[PDB]
Amino acid sequence: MNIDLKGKVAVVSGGATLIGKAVVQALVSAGAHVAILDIDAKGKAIAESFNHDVMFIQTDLTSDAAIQQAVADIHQHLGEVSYLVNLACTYLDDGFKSSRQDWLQALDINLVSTVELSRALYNDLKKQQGSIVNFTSISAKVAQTGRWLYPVSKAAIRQLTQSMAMDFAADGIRVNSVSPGWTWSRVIAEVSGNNREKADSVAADYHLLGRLGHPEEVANVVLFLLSSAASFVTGADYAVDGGYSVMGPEGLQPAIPRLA
Amino acid sequence: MNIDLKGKVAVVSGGATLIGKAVVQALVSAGAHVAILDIDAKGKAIAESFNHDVMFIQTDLTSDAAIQQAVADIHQHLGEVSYLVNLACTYLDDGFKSSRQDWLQALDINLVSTVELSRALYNDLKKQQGSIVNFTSISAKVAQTGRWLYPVSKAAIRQLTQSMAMDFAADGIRVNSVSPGWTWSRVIAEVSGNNREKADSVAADYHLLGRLGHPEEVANVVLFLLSSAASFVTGADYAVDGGYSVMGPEGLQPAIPRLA
Amino acid sequence: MNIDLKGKVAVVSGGATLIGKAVVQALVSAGAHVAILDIDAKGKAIAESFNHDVMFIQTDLTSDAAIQQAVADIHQHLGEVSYLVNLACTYLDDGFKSSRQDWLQALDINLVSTVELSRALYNDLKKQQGSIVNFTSISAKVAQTGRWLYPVSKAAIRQLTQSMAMDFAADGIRVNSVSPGWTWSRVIAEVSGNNREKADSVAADYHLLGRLGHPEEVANVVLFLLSSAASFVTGADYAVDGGYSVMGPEGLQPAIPRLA
Amino acid sequence: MNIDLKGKVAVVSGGATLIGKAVVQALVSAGAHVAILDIDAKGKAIAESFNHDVMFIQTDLTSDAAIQQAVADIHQHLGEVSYLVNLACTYLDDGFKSSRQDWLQALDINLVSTVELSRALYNDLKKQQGSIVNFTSISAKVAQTGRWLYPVSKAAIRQLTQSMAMDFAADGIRVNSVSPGWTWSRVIAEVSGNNREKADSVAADYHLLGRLGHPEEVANVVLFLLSSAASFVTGADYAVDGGYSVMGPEGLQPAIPRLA
Repeated sequence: MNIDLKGKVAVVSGGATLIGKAVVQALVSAGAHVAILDIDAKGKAIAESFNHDVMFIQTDLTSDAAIQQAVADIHQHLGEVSYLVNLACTYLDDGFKSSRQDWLQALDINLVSTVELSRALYNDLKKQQGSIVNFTSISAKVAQTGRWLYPVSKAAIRQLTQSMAMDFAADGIRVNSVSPGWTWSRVIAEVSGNNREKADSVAADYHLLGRLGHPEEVANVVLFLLSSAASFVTGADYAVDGGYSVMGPEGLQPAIPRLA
Repeated sequence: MNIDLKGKVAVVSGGATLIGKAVVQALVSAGAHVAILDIDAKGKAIAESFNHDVMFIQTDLTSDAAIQQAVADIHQHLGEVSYLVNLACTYLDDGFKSSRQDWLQALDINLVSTVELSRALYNDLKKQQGSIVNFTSISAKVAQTGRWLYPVSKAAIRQLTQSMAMDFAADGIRVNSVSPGWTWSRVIAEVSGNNREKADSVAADYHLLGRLGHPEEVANVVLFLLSSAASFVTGADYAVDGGYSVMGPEGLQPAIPRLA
Repeated sequence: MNIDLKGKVAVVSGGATLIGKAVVQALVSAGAHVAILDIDAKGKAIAESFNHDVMFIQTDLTSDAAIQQAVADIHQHLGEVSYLVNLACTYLDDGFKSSRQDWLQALDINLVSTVELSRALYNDLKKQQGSIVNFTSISAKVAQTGRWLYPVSKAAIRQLTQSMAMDFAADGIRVNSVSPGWTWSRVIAEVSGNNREKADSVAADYHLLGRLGHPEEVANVVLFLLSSAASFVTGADYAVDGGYSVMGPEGLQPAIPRLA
Repeated sequence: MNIDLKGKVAVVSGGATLIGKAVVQALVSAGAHVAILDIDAKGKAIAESFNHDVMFIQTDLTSDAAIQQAVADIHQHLGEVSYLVNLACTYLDDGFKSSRQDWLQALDINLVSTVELSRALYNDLKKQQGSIVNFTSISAKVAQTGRWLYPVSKAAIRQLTQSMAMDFAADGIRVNSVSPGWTWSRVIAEVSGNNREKADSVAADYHLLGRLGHPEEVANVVLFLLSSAASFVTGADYAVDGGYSVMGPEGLQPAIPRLA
């Protein structure tokens, strides 16, 4: 996976997550400069890890003013933007117990802000004929007990990816979505006691490949879809879930014999 | 379609539309008492045509207080609710031009308010072990130029229908969705000049059956899903789109010959 | 579910299964005469159960001559056919171990014969402006370990339903598919020891409604789609699986806590 | 797209097509040795252009003996196979007019032969822990007037891809599918008069990106899925259709205005 994006500029929302850092590293390795927009402070450290190749801009994407200031800063330090990766999300989700206020907050962060960040960067993507990668999940294709806000948000992101693709094609912008499964996480790392083999064995029940996915494995699909190798891919959902979404409630274990 | 729902109480949000009127008539004909919730005053007239069997309650479903008051009125005049048909929606939609405020408004009306209305009625549906029908669209499965808010809202309703089904099954409540295509509507009647054969001529290009759907044809599917005949149907999306969703950009006309 | 199909004639392939008998009973109750086409001899008993309302014609649907003779017999004893329910299938399936010969046999029985039986009845369905119901499964939407021939066959039936819908619409014929989950079966009845409560508790892990489906519950959806209440439903897949298809490998039980 | 597959051996059925040629070139450029299996003699010329790195073996994949001999020749000249690209297909397709014999022939070539070729190569892919790429189409997700056999065959390939992924995961073999839209082809070049801009003008109505796809653009996705960058991708369908599959019968042009 030796793609060449020398001189290009990329924007990565929610770049403080392990997937976010893998996406940033993938872009830097390809020669691109990256601006990380996130509310989490840890992002700063990530940016410093790449010295002048990556810049961190703490941004509340629900604030239009914060987005305008972030794009101004990107223009001042890096230049015109070619790639946008919308990875920002909130895990505010208590199913039926979540309130109307929680619903609107989660939708604003997970969905509406993707529109506003794309809009603030649209003229750049138009001039550069760039590409956009949004993030769905296996949760956008299936129901999970007790989780409403994030699955519904991600299903909505899927449709938004299609509509953006259609209405952005005229300007030469490609828009796709990436649908991962269980990926090694900071949260999983802490609840598991930083024990990867056990977390993998738990995940084996829901992934044909028998483990959690690596952030790098997700980042590869992001970079492919951004690159010109995917020049005839727009509006598509690229699954990187180790086979999660081909299975139903029976999993990968026989079910008929239980009847006897 | 001669189902018996004698004595059962149904609530139909967005009941002032042609679809809503057809659903109300289908329910009354089946012996049910109906509460019409809508922000449109036309609903009043509709209810009056059915004398004491149908009630109208002008409701802004974005107001929690309005929902509590609507449920109180239903309790006073009709009683415990068995069926909920979430048909309320807004067509506030300017594609990419729609603002953040427009996004959150359309999501509040189309999606979050469905949750709040379901929550206010949940104890009724649990005691009665009733059923819920949400409304998706052909717009939740495909992209349409210049339309973002309503397609995305309906794509979100589809996932919400699945997650509602899962977390409500334990209480014996079924939840499904209905996906109609182009159906005869007030707006189409106004742009058509109240010319149905002309509008049918336009819609033939997008429906295998060569016309717009009738509101009653949609109401039939709604009624089936509410009834006990659908007693093993939960979390499903039932299309009533005259073949719209089986087609792609080629429509129903051959396309290869055009290359010669 | 009191539909009126007086005087109509229906053909039910594979009518010897419990689902088949439920579909036949549903049609008879609606006033229709039914011809059961099947290779299984038990069908004869089923037909006798309805005296002169149902006729049995032992038919090898892989034999074109047998199909022509069956349609001749239907015309001699019953008349012009209005409804066709393609329920015939084989469970010849050993996954990767199944041979090319097994593959072609299973595809011939499960798929190609549906085309030939529709073709032999096409002029009837055209004159009567009838409807067709094919049978998919939850197996057409997901992968199941060790089962290739039947899932692939059913996925192919799904696409065939769409293509038939498109190319039959001009003649006023509607074509849909029904997708059930685990339904109480003869095979399940024998391996379970005719113990329904235990089989239901096994199935609860894969159906939100916590049991196997009843054949009658599937038959209701078949009859709806055949009837004129579904007059704007063509090319659609109507799930009657108690919520099986809304779930993934996590089932309906929490999965995050296992990580701790 | 600078992947390193040095020393690895790939097999490409149906390699005489433009897609196949692009995939062969992509693999060779990545350092792989390629075996071209096809019934078309044009493949011979293709292989000769790459001297000793690419081999051509004229094969009727419906003949088990031919497959065994093709694997023997691959073993003699190149060695153990790591990658399999199932691209062989027939366009024998007359919709409803196609006979039972035509159905079984098209299914044998398009679908069952994929299984037999995978089975003959399975021990290789298991030892090498390789990957398989099947070919679906935009025709597996939608209905097209007058075309049954190929759309249904491809819909079946989609499910076969999922079931292969599941039952091959234990052996470390990934299996995915690629779904292209209208791609430049020999047949289009013949009906077009070798006029690419004209054919692009026709295809713009069915692809957001306003043209036919290039064979190389499809080959890029094939190569990504074969490579270790897709190491958490199994059982997925990767669309490379220029936005075809996000559209319905309305295409990318507004349709509501037509009603006025």
